[PDB]
Amino acid sequence: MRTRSTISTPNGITWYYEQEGTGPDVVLVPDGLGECQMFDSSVSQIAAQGFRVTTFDMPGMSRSAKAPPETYTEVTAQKLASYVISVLDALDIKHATVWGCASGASTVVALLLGYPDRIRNAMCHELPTKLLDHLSNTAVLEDEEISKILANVMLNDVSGGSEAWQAMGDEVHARLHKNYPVWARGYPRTIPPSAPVKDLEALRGKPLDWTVGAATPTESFFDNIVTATKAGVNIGLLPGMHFPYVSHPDVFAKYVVETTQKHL
Amino acid sequence: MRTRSTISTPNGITWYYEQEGTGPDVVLVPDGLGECQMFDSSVSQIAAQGFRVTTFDMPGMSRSAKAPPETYTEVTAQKLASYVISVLDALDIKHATVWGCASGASTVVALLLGYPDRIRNAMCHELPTKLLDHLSNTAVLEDEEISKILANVMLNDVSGGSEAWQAMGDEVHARLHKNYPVWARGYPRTIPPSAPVKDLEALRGKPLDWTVGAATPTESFFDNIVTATKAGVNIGLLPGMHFPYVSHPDVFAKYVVETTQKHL
Ligand SMILES: C[C@H]1CCCC(=O)CCC/C=C/c2cc(O)cc(O)c2C(=O)O1
Ligand SMILES: C[C@H]1CCCC(=O)CCC/C=C/c2cc(O)cc(O)c2C(=O)O1
Repeated sequence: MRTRSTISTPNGITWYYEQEGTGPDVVLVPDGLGECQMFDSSVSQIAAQGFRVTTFDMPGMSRSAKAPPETYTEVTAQKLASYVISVLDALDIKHATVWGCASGASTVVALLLGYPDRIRNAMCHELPTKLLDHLSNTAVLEDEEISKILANVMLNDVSGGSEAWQAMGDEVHARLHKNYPVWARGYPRTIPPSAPVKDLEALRGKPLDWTVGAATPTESFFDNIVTATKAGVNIGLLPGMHFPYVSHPDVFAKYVVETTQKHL
Repeated sequence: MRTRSTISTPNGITWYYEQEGTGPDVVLVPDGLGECQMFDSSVSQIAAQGFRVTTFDMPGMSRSAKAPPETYTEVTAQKLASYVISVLDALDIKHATVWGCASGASTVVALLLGYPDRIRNAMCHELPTKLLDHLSNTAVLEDEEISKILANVMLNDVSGGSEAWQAMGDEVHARLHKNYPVWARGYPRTIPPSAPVKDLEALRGKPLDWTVGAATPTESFFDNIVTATKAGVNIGLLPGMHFPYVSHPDVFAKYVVETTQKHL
């Protein structure tokens, strides 16, 4: 049975969150769009293997929208790592395996380096380390223009799975619709510079499993592959692109379960 | 003024070849389809920076079809390298800069390791090191189905630019049509295990520049990025996919020129 509820943290945030299962903690951190319904299938499938899975909407996004402005403007990996630790504190999760894509990826690595005592192991997928102009320039349009542009980028360019992306349903797309402008304004200018991978030695011998999408163009995350190799970090591929928990839920869960078991 | 001629080597091959310019030798080795017209405008552009540029159809392909069966069956990088060195010998090219994509990449790296006195510097692009079943399963089909399958794969999947591909013209496309069957039977099963890149340390500190197509799916040549990094070899991107010299002649020619000038 899944817990769906909210919990507030001292930093001003009311987090919407979900929990299923018993066992060691696995925490699924959203990409920038902040929407945890994307993990819904996987939450069950990972739990069914003997884990306790927790996920949540990110500050300012979807049902965690009650939050002060600093938590969704000028966002950095260190801010987000701070927020996440706070919700693990409130939920009394002492030790956690963490997964994260994009700004979640930067976040999980930042958790790993910053809170080594809390983080049993981290999976990072497609960590953004470069300023992208076709993303930053979206922030100075109308909100409704940005929602139209980015709903299309997600759907046709980076879903990795158009049908699956669409099958998430109207409620999810209505929430994402409101997140697109918030994301555009708070994330793509400040997340890349914050990437905690500029120090290779801090990376080395850490329980970190990095992945990039099989179908993503080689240029988008080429730098991830070079970085993980220079630091001896395990680096591999998942099917799809930016959202393997959406396009390939079954392979995603198996991957989380199997990487988790390896570090238990 | 391009020389367009034929020269025979004592291993039984009559090569169709092209030469333009005056200056240090730059040799452009085709991909597995073996067709040198794909280089046409880059030949001119590179030579106009002070280089003699030579290129050639590969044995058993296009206008170099007059060759004994061993040169186009069970093909390996060591075999191709040995053929290329035989045509360089015939053209009295003693010290060459070499470009190669795909099996041509395997070949240029095999050239660099095997003939360091002969090779000023080597540029390899998208070097195949993995068995791919869909390529391999085409050998068993009838010539015409192989041509249909592979013509489509090149057009829609890996060209990096379908207009540029189509614009090669009917003559080129009719020589490729004959080459697909020859290529399917001779190359995909035996080229990858011959990849000369399993000895990382022999690549270390060599004059080698490796590239991958910016738009190629990350999975296709992820392994190239790993190997070059482990080995210290310069790795970067060219725009497009498997045929940068068709889809982006200008960036391609400038890249060959710059990289060559680095090694003079
Ligand atoms: C929202 C999602 C949309 C993905 C939209 C997209 O264009 C994929 C390109 C890869 C970059 C994603 C990204 C980059 C950043 O600097 C910060 C981020 O939070 C993201 C990110 O989360 O991407
Ligand atoms: C002909 C060209 C078609 C390119 C067709 C294509 O599917 C691109 C996939 C990358 C592999 C190319 C390749 C693989 C091998 O094992 C041997 C080869 O000679 C090639 C190669 O040359 O690819």
